[PDB]
Amino acid sequence: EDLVQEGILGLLKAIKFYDETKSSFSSFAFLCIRREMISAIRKANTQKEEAYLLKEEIEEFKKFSENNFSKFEKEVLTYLIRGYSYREIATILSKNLKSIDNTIQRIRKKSEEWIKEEENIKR
Repeated sequence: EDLVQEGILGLLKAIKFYDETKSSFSSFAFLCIRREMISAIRKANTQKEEAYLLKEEIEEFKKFSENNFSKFEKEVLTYLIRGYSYREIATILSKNLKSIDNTIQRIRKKSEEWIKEEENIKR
């Protein structure tokens, strides 16, 4: 529940900032997602209006994904945003690597299209 917001943010960052030439998307997502999780643990560790736009974008994504992903895409997303690697996700779901990689990739493209469409609204 808690770190889930951070995971999603990490992923949205992954998607917005991906360099095709620098690496595979799966590993870039894994990187961004764990940086966000760790950031939020580090922050909560030293502790022990830009945010409203972000919180809303995270919430819009949760709904977009709930309402538009396949069951398979949702199963993958669940582990992706909790910082599991595509290899670990294959093991978890008893699916092969290629199949997970392609799913993460569909999550990316479908999310991309959603972001561009959300940024274009002028009713």
